[PDB]
Amino acid sequence: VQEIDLGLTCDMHVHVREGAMCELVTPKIRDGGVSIAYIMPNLQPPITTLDRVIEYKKTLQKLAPKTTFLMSFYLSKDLTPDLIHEAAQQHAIRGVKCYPAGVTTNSAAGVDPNDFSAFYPIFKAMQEENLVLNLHGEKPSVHDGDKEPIHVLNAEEAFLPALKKLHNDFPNLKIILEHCTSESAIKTIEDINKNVKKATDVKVAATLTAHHLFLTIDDWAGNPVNFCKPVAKLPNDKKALVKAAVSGKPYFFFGSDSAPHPVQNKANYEGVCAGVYSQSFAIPYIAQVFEEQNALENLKGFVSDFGISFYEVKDSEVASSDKAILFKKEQVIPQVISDGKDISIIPFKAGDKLSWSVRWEPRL
Amino acid sequence: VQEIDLGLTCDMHVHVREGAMCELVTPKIRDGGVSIAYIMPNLQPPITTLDRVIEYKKTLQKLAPKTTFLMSFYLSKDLTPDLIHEAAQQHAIRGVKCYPAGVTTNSAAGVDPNDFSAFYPIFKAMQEENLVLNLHGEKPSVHDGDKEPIHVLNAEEAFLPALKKLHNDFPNLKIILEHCTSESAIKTIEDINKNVKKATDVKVAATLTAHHLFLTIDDWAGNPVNFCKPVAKLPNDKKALVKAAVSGKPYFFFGSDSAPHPVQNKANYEGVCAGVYSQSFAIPYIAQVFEEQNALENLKGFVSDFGISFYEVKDSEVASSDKAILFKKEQVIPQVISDGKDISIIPFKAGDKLSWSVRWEPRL
Ligand SMILES: [Zn+2]
Ligand SMILES: [Zn+2]
Ligand SMILES: [Zn+2]
Ligand SMILES: [Zn+2]
Repeated sequence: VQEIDLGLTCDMHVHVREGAMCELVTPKIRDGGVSIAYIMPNLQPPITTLDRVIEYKKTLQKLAPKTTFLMSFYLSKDLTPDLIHEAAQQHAIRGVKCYPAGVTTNSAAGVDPNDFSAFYPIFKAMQEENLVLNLHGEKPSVHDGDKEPIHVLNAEEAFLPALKKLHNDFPNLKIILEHCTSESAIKTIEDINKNVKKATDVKVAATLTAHHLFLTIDDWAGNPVNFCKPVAKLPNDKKALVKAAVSGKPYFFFGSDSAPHPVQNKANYEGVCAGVYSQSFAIPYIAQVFEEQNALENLKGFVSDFGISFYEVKDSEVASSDKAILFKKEQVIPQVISDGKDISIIPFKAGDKLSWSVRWEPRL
Repeated sequence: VQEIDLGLTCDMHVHVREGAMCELVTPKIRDGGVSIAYIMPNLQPPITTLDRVIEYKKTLQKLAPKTTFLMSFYLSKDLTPDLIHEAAQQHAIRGVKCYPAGVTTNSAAGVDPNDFSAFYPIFKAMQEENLVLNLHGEKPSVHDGDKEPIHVLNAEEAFLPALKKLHNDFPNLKIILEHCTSESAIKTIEDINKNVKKATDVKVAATLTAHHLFLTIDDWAGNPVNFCKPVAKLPNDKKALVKAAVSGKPYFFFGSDSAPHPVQNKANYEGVCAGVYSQSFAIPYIAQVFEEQNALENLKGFVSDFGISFYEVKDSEVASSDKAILFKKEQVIPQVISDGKDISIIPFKAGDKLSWSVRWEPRL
C-alpha cells in the first residue's frame, strides 16, 4: 500500500483537559499521528501561574513520553510582564492565548477585544521574549444599537480589525489567528502576508482545524456533536478554508482544536458545550481532504513544515524523533472513544470510513 | 393599557400530536389565550384520509370543548382531487399543508418543491373549494458541488420563487407562507401585496411565530430547546419580522408553530428534534413584543382580526364565544411542563417572567 513520510507532525491547537479526561486523550495525540502538540490553557481555573504550567506539562509528559509539548498561558489581567519574562526564560511557555469573554468554553473571564490596550505590557514582554500571541478571533456578540450587530456568523469577520491593529502596534510579535472559519479571515491573512518571501518572514499566521475542512452550518444545525467555536459557516467559507489548507503557503498550518467533552455534555437541551473531538484520527482526517483535492504533495508542509518553522521547534527539544508515516489502509471511525470507566467521547465523523492510517517509524 | 379585549384570538399554526402528548397539549391552547387553532397534520402516519381527520378533530374537541378547531390534510402522494372535494363539502378540512421532504419533523413523506407539477390537480381542486394551501417554505438542502448550495440559512429564500410560481398559476387560491424567518420573505410578501389595501383582497399571507420575534441564530446555536425550522436567522431578519408583526398590515398574522417534543428528544448529541413549544403562553409572548414596540393598539389585528378575516371564520363555526382578555399580572414561565407521567416539555423562554396573563370572559 502507498505510504507518505510526514516526518515530525504538528498539531498547534490541542485541548487535553485535566483529570481522567486528560489521561484518556493525551495518549491519543501520538495515536492520531501527531508528534508535537501546542497545549491550550483554558482549564478551570485557567493557567496564569508558572507552577501550574510547569506541573501541567510534566503531567502530560508522564501520560505520553514520546510527545513534544509546547505550553501557553491564558491571557489574564493576572499576568504581569515580569511573569512573562520569567516563564519565557525558563522555557515554561511558548505563547499566550487570548479568549474574548463569553465566546467559547472557559472564556469568561477572558478579555474584551475592542480594547487589548490593557494588555500591551504583556505583549511587549512577549515580543521581547519571542513568544507567540494566539487569538480566538471572535468579537463578543452584541445585538442592540448602535453599531452593526455581532452574531456567531460574523463575529470572526468583526474581529479582523483588532487583528490588524495588533499587527500594526507590534510588528515583530508572532501572532496566530486560531482556527479560521471564514473566507474574509483567509483573505486578511493572505493580505497581511503579501510581501513575504520565504517562510521565516511570516509574523502573522492562521491555523485550520480538521473539522472546518468538512462542516458547514447544515452539519451542526440539529447536531450538537458538530457544534464548535467558531461555528462552521457557509459552503463558500468551507471552500476558501480547504483552498488555503492545500495552498502550500507558509502562513496556514494545521491546528485541530480538538476539544473533548464527555457525551453527556453534548446531549443537553440547553448550554451544549462547544467543541469537536478529532485527536484520535487527526492526520487521517486531513489526509482525506488533501487526497480529495489532489494535493497530497502539500500535506507535509501543512501538518509539519510550516508549524515547526513558525514556532521554531528545535530538534533538541523534540521528545521523540520517530516519524509519522501515512499508509493507505482503510479504517472505520469508532462510535465512541471511551476509557472504560466514566468517560465516553463521540469522535468526529463517528462511523465513517477513512482511506488512510498512521504508524510510526524510527529515523536515520 | 391594563386589560385588553383581544376578542376571538387566532393561532393559525398549531401542533398537538397524539396520545398522552395530545392530552397534555390541546387544553393549553385555551390556557394560552387562543380561541381558534389551525391544527397541522404531520402525525405518524400523516393525516391524509377523511376518517382520520374526522376522528382526530373528535378527539381534540373532547379534550377542549370550547376551542375552535380548523383541520388540514398533509400534502401527500396518496391524496386525490376527489378526496379534496369530498372532504371540503363535509367541512372536514380548511386547508392542506405542504412539507418539503426531510426539512422538518415528520416530513419524510413530503414533496419535492422543485417539481410541484404532480400536485397541480390537487391545487386546482383546493382552489374550487376555497381551501387554504399552507407551505413550510424551505427547499431541501443541496450541497452539490455544481449548482447553488442550499442550507438552513438560505433555504427559505431559495423557496421564494416556488411561492411566486404557485401564486401565478393559481391566482384565486389562498396561500400561506408559514412561519416566515427572513427579511427576503417579508419583502416578497409585501411585494405580492403591493396593491391590496384591506383585507379581503389578500390571497397570499404569511404567519409569524412567537419565537421568531425573539430568537436569532445566537439563541439556538448551543441551545437545542431553541432549535426549530425554519431556523432563526440574523438580527437583520428578526428586525424585519418584528416590524412586520406590529405593522397593522393584513397579510401578517399570528401562527405560533408551537411544536411539542419530550425533553429527551431535545437532549440528543445528534438528531435534535426541531420545534419550540409556545402554546402554554402564546398570547402573553406576543403581548411582550407589542408592548416593547409601543404598539399594543395593533395586537388585536395581529392576533385576531387578520387571521379570522383571511380564513373567513364565521360566528357559526366558533365553539365558544368567550373573549380573550389580556390582563397585566406578572407570571413566571415554568422550567418544565409535565403531565406527571412520562412527558415533560421545556417551554419557550422557560424561567423568564412575562408581564401579562390572559383570562376568558363571556359574551353577554
Ligand atoms: Zn478557540
Ligand atoms: Zn481551542
Ligand atoms: Zn413548518
Ligand atoms: Zn409547524
